Amino acid sequence: SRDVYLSDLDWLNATHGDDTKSKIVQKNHPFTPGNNNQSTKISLKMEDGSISEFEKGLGTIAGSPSTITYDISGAGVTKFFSYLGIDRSANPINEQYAKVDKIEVVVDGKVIYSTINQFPNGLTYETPAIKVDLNIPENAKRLQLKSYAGEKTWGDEVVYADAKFTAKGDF
Ligand SMILES: CC(=O)N[C@H]1[C@@H](O[C@H]2[C@@H](O)[C@@H](CO)O[C@@H](O)[C@@H]2O[C@@H]2O[C@@H](C)[C@@H](O)[C@@H](O)[C@@H]2O)O[C@H](CO)[C@H](O)[C@@H]1O
Ligand SMILES: [Ca+2]
Repeated sequence: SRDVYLSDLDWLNATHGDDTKSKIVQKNHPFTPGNNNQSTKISLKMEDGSISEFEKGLGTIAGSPSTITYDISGAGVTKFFSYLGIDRSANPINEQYAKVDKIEVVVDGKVIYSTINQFPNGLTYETPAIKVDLNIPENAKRLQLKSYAGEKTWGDEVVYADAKFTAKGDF
């Protein structure tokens, strides 16, 4: 097997909760600064509270939900890894900002991982990153990363940091 960053693959579709649809989901930047063509790296508050920067990942704005879909048919994907969280670049100006109800990993229509199980009240700017290290079912065809904004999308700068598949085959 080998590891491949999701950001080094093309998605089938990528939808976000930002009002400006000309902005696009980002590879290897958080959503807002990346659409601004800044060099700002993805960064998250880690389990111990420290901030880590990442070279690789995906940057989106949560939506109802916002969905990134990959066609992983015949690829032999056996594992998915990512940190999940709200990028540090987000601005927690008040309690309505940077509040994400849940993030799911869905494979062929089945939720195989959800933050709701450990974080029933969702993610906030100061929730520590969540380490997702996940077996992927044999013969799977579609994988979707879904981030749910809840009441508003403000500040919902969701990053899939270090997001990568492990795969026995080719995409
Ligand atoms: C300053 C800040 O953190 N902005 C993020 C936030 O943006 C939206 C809110 O601030 C909202 C409050 O009513 O106003 C919206 O105008 C604003 O949208 C942002 O700014 C406008 C001018 C456009 O450029 C929009 O594309 C842009 O999103 O929440 C969004 C997600 O909805 C982003 O995280 C912003 O970084
Ligand atoms: Ca929200």
